[PDB]
Amino acid sequence: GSHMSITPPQIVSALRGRGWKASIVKASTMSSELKRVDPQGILKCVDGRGSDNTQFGGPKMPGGIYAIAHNRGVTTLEGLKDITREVASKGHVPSVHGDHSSDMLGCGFFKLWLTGRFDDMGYPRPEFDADQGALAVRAAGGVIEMHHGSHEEKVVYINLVSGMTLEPNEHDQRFIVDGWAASKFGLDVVKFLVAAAATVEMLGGPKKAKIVIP
Ligand SMILES: [Zn+2]
Repeated sequence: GSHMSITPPQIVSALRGRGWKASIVKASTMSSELKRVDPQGILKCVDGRGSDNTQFGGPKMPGGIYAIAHNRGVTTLEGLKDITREVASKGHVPSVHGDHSSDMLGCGFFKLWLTGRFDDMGYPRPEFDADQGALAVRAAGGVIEMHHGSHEEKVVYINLVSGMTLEPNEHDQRFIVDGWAASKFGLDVVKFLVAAAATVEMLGGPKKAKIVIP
C-alpha cells in the first residue's frame, strides 16, 4: 500500500482553493453512521443515488473500481480484469455501475473519463467503452450495480477513517469518498482526491466537503 502524504488541513486548503466550502469533522460525531467495512460489500462509486445494491458496507471510490484503473493509468480490458481480481483478493467485491436513464453511461465518473474530461489533467483515456468495461468486470467476477433517480447530493464526505465507510441515502443524498481506500490499493492518494474533487465539480455537484478524521 501507499501512505497518506497529505494532511486533512491541506486537503481542506486545496479544496477552498478550488472554490469549495470545506471543513474537518471528527469521526466521533458521526459515530452512528460510520460503519465498519463488510468484505461482502461491493467497492462501489461515490454516486449518492439509490440503486439495486444488496451488497452493503463496501468502500466508495469514483466509478467503483474504475478509480483504481484511472489513478494507475490502466486503460485496457485485460488490465481492468486484473484490477477486478485484485480487489476481490484484497477483501472487497469489485463493482462498476450504470443507471436507468443512461444505462452503462450512467456512472458520471466513467463518462467523464471516457469523454476526455480528464485530458487536461494528463490522464490516458480508457481504451474501451462503458459497455465493454462493465462486461469485463462482470466476466472477471465483479458486480454491475444499477442506480436510478436523479443526482441530488447535498454534500461530499471525504472519509479518512480507515476500515470504515458511509452509506448512500437516496432521500438525503451525499457523495462519499473513502480516501483511506486509496492507500490500501497503493494509489497516488493526492491524485486520487484531486480527481474525486474534480469529478464532483465537472458533474456540477455540490462543492461542500466534510473531511472525516479519527
Ligand atoms: Zn458512478
